[PDB]
Amino acid sequence: LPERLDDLTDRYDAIFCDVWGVVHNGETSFAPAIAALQRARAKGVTIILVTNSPRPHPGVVAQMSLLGVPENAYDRVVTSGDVTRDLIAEGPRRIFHIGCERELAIYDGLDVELVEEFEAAGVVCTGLYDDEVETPEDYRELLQRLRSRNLPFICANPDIMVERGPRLIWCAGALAREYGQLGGRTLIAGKPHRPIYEAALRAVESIRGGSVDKSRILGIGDGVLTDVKGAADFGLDVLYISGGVHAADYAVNGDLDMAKMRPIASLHALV
Ligand code: NA
Repeated sequence: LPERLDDLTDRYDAIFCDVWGVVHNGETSFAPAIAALQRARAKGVTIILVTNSPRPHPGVVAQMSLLGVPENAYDRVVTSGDVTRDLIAEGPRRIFHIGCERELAIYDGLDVELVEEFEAAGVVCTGLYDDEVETPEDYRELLQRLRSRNLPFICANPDIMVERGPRLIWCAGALAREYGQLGGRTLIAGKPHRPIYEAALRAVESIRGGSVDKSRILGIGDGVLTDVKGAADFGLDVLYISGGVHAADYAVNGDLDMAKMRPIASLHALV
């Protein structure tokens, strides 16, 4: 039975570690998790933080710093926003944005034009317009209109919900799930899908100076349908954080299925 991360790291050269619910909750950071990651890096383990945030990595880094995460706890951050930019560049350039103002950072440097709904040829969803007060039901009519126009829907964050301190907040994935249920086409690159894992692997291989075999990479997370499924499908061992909120595993009705959860190891919290 593993008591702490240190009981596993002799067998791995790198870690792909979840952020929300494991390192911080959007309002405070978790000192034991930070310390465990620091100790792993001190023993030569490369740490990639891999998160479904729709923001590009520099915004996630800045937010972590504001929450007290020291830069010596990780080597690099790879986000769903980072890899979603490749989908955005590939799709139609006249885009209807669904998400908040800060999430417009995902378009920086891309050859795209943000347009009104009636003008759009594609949709990019980073989140809800005001995720502190809105729910997926508020989007039913809009999603129906977009689906009837056969617009492709890029989802920049596969999570259904995320924690924000004590609250649960709806994410872009909830709107993507509703769009798919209407019969609409969705395009997704974050966990559990392969593109974010390939980006994390490119990051490790560049940092370590050569190929890193999958048997030498440990995935860590609290989402069964994101972190666990994603690592397993990419061929990585996984450490499941069993005491997490599992916010990404909540359903669009706000229910969590307690039978959700094969991880090589389980830890109540990253310590
Ligand atoms: Na998480």
